[PDB]
Amino acid sequence: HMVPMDKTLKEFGADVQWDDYAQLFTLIKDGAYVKVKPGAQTAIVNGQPLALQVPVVMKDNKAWVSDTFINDVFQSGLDQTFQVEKRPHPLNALTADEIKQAVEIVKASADFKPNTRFTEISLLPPDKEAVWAFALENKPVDQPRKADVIMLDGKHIIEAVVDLQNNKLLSWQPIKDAHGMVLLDDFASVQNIINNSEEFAAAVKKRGITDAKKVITTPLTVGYFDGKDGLKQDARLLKVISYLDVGDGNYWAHPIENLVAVVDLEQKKIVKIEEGPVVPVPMTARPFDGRDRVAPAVKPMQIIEPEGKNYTITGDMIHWRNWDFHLSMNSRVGPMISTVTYNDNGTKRKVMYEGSLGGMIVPYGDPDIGWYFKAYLNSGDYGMGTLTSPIARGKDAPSNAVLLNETIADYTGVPMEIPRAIAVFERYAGPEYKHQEMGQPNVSTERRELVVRWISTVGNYDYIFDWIFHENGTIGIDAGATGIEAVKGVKAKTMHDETAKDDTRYGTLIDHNIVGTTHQHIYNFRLDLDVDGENNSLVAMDPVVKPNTAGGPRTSTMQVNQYNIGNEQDAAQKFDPGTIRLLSNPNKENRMGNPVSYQIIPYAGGTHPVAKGAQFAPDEWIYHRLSFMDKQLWVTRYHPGERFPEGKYPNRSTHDTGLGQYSKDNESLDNTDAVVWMTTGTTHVARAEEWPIMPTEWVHTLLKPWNFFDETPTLGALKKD
Amino acid sequence: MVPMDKTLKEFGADVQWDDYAQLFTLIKDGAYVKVKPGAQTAIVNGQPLALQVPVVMKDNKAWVSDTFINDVFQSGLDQTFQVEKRPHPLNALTADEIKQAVEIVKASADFKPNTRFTEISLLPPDKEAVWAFALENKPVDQPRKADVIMLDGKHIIEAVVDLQNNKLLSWQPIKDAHGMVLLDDFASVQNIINNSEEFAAAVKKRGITDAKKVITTPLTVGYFDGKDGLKQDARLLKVISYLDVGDGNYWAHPIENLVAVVDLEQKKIVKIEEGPVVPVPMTARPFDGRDRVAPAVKPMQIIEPEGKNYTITGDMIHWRNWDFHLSMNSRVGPMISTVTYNDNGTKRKVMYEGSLGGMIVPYGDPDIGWYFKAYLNSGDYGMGTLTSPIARGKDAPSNAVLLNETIADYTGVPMEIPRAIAVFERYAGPEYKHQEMGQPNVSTERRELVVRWISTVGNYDYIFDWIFHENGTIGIDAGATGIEAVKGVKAKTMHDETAKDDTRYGTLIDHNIVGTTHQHIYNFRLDLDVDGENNSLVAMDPVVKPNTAGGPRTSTMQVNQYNIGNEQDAAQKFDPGTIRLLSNPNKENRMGNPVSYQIIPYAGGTHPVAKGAQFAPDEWIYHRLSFMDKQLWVTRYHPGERFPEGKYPNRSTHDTGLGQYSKDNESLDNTDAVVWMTTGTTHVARAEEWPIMPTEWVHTLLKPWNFFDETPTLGALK
Ligand SMILES: [Ca+2]
Ligand SMILES: [Ca+2]
Ligand SMILES: [Ca+2]
Ligand SMILES: [Ca+2]
Ligand SMILES: [Cu+2]
Ligand SMILES: [Cu+2]
Repeated sequence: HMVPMDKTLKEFGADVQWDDYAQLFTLIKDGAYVKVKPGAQTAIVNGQPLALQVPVVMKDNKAWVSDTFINDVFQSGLDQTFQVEKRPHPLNALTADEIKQAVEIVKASADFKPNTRFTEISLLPPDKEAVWAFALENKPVDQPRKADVIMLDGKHIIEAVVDLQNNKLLSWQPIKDAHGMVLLDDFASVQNIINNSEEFAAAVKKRGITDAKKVITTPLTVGYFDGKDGLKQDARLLKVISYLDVGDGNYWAHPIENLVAVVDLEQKKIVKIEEGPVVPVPMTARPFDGRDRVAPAVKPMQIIEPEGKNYTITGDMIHWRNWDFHLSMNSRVGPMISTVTYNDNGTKRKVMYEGSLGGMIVPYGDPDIGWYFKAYLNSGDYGMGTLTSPIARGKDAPSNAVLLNETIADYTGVPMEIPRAIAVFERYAGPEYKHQEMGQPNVSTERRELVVRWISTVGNYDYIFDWIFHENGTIGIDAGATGIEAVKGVKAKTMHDETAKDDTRYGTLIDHNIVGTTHQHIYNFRLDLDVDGENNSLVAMDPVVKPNTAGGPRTSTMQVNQYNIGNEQDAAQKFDPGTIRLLSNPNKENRMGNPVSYQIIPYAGGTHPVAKGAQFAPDEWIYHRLSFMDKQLWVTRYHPGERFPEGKYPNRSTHDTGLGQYSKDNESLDNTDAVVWMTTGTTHVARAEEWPIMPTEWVHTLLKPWNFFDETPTLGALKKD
Repeated sequence: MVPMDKTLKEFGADVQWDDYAQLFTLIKDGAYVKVKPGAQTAIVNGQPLALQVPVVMKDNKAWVSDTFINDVFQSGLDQTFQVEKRPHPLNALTADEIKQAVEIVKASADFKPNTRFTEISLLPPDKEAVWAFALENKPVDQPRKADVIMLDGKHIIEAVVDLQNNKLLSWQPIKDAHGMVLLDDFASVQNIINNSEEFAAAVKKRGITDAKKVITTPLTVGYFDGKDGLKQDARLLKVISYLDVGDGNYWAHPIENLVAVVDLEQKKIVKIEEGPVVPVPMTARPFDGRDRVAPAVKPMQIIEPEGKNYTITGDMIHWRNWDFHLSMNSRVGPMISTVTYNDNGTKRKVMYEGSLGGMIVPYGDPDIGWYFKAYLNSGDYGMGTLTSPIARGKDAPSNAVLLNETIADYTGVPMEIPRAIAVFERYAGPEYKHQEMGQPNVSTERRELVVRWISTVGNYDYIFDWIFHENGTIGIDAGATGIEAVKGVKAKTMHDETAKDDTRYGTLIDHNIVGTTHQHIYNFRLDLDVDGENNSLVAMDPVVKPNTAGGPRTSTMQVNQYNIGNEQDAAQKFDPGTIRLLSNPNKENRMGNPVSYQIIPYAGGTHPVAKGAQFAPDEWIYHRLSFMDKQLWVTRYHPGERFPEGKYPNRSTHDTGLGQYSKDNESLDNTDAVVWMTTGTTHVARAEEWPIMPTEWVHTLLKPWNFFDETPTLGALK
């Protein structure tokens, strides 16, 4: 029997184009580009013919296909984009069965407790050396597949390690004073606790809210203030900021200002309610989904690759041109790019062992009750990988992208598949190079970049990260920010109102009674680069103007001050875009005797004002707890247990357990396994163009080969010799 | 009948045959055509077209009527280009006007026999009249006038012609001004070197056996208050030489420490400077792929089957809410004019005129063949004249529309530049997005319209992109590629004796070759008229201040806002951590905030950033080109102040550019301002950039700031 072609293909997620003049259907789904004419006994998949027992049937203007059409066509094998991995890569993320296995093991322990939750269940990484031997020498990793299982027992954190290969518990270690991150059920609990609160309902009523059932809460970490906030350091708490649901799908546009509840999660109750001046809730409808807008007409534009892609995805390994890397997912930080090599005329040279987002923070600068403690450590306290936002095909990624699914463990230990978790796409990026010598034939080649894109949404903000692989060896890392602004309710409608001046001291008036409170977006990337080997050194090249001592008319010259940076303490610094910072390999040189290196550029530009550091006085606790915010460049000695700029357990942390801690012993960085950390941020002063919803704003970072190669990397294969 | 492939390719269209669907897909600029063999009709940009003669297959070759191209491509179904019945007042001089202007000056008794023309361009009506035409269709009632700058030998003369009335209005010799380098000067230099026995003897000394393989390159000499020993009244050019070894890349074979000074009027070398002898680097280093084989790549296309979202009428481009005029100039290239943003049915002013103002590539080596090296690309060589035709699909994406532009050559004869500018729309990630937990996703794609121009001067090729975002932002990016200017040195590796001295002013990027450090400094002249003529420059500096509102916080994030009242204060360094707005103090958005545009001179770059001029304050290039040391400049609008480096920068003795335009320190309060953005890079070379450099980019941005009342891309309310 048969099924309706359009409805089915759409369900399946494929793009369907019908050409009435050619009597042809063009279907696109990831690596598959298909053409099929009604009644034809064959279809075309990526330029190759595929026989069809049951042809597409056109009946009274509707197309119908066999119930096996989707599988016969899309899983035929003519689309070679994906290939089966034969020997499992040691860095492959835990499978669904491994996740379940790890959970059964801890649950089999005499200490496991019933309400125990899982903040993170991830692969315990094999030793770096073996992983490289597997990637470069294909040597098997004879070390048991293990898993780190971080558990939250009520409010207590416990770390356990399970031996997946032998199915047994290796360690069970409680971690004192550590608080666990915010888990999904905490959101529902806060909403429910607020809904059952008699006092809160009364506080809300005096603030002009009739139906307390329309109040939407949002859970926020309280941070640490040495008690000045009057909060017990031992309790598992969350502060709650509320908004009113007016039915326009954007409760964020209706803040109930100056009302903050403090909820104790173990106690399941509001332990404190801070109330400030009453501010009338902004009620005007401000939808961002277009319900009240006209859909403008736009002509179609598609980027197509009719014969398939230039890259191949074997299991989780991606091969594209000279690049080879492994791509996996972690529930905390998202995507992890591993064992990155660049094939230099037959030899795979190491570039990066492991790269991923280290952590990020969005701190506010308003001192009022509903804002003084507001600082979001999105990955650390919320879990960005778990909050991945499925890619909206053709909108969040170009129409020629391939969308990957990724699996991780939810907070109850059950496997979870995030659909369209990461997008992979090749794109035209202008001329790779060009030279039009006068009177001679032109010379130009196009530039191609391979992009790996991932989006994660935490509350009101959506963040986009692109890991950009340039064909010429350069690696770009861009961070985009969009979503809905966290706003403050104010009495002024315009800057001509009496309280205007005071209402906008900490932010711009972006709408009537609405202020986009100033804040920063600070991202940090953990890049374990291994420049053509493990042992590297940090080198500084500062371009300078020096007096001319060679004679002739010039008074000055352009020279460079080159010097090594021998320790972690001196490597932690601000980044001057006018200078050059290299991670060199003092053991290997290019054809000219120069050390093979990678130039590190933590600041390659951005569309919002740039954050010069943390916009906090040096005596602020957030400033003290999180030193990674104030420096753009950090370099530490490799250690398998140092992966977060903000530290492993940042919720209500009392001291820097991150980059401040990783560099405190000021170790030597001379000819050793170094790990680069790049911090780049923006200082967001709002404007009306960003409300009700903000247009994506981007920040760029870059890693460029510096004398890593001996000539223009994309000139091509040498014809003679 | 006539062969399709042959005819179509000669026409410049792309031909795709699909055997499975028996369909030909033909593409050229905005025309996207589909035609099946034997079919009585074809499709042009999604619309049906009756064919007089069906396409016919003859021995597996398709044939079409001799009128096919005309009936199909010029059918009228391709609406990309529309007829302009009332010519915009900024339209560039046409070929007929150029020839007419030239005949008017030649009819004068003051015209001399071998006079050349450095520039023949339109002399535009007053700004007011042009805006009135763009916004109210009011006719500019002033005859078309042309500025005709002549070079008589070495003497510059400025004339003005009235094109309507066909008469000469003025003829004014310009005292002390030196003319820009003209194309015939290139041949004279090479020829003068060829006929120089002294020179050939110097070349022989340096190991060159065949003086006929010597390639000269002409360079302006700058000004050193006589320290260079050159006469200020003489039209001179210095010459740097290379050896042609047959690899198509003479740049890779410098003849170091040999410089000749040529007097163009005397037509002879007037001075030869000789430094240490350095063997010419000889190894073949082609950049054209003659010695290479590219890896096979699966095909990729960017299709727009229904045609483009933009329309081109004359030179007026309309796309989404934008409207602007695109014209060409021989000195600075493209001019973006009368830019308005259609805000819910009402066209609001954004920019009267924007274009590259000028640029410079100053070097940092003091030696004989480098100390005076400073390329004023547009000003001394003419970037519009040297435009490099776009290589379809490579220099610009495959869905681009390539425009042809016309200018006058140095002899006054119209010169049409094929594929002079590329226009193309491109996907640029999500316009905005919000995925509220457990709710339907909301995302829209971002589209950017790019206007791309490429200019090549000697060894460097420069790419300029004028980017219009749907949300009102305007981006201006400049890319740099080409062949690096290298110095011949004795060291082959950093392990050789002279290596350290050889690399004191640049990196050793190849054996015996050092890419001498230098900077790339661009300056954009943007006569922004934010929602009107009268604007003011406002500074917003984000700062950390002590908390005085109570609570646990010790500090707060606040803004220090203040106006910049004069030209002198407006000439400043740009801190990317601060905000700079060109605001209209007479109009406000719904929230009572002054409608403005945020000026960002530095939005990013792939090469190290130039924080200013890498020259001591007493260097002559420094004193002559003040624009190199400040990233932001704002001056009072004046019709004859268009170049950051001065109108006549060749051997200029002082700043006639931005230093002169702002010298008077005028008021910038509620008045017609002109913004100048200087953005540069400091280039310290690497091996990855030789023999040909991968394109490096810099970005600048102009963002609407409380210009609108909400997200500009949500759409009109139902
Ligand atoms: Ca350390
Ligand atoms: Ca490393
Ligand atoms: Ca203006
Ligand atoms: Ca002035
Ligand atoms: Cu923000
Ligand atoms: Cu350069």
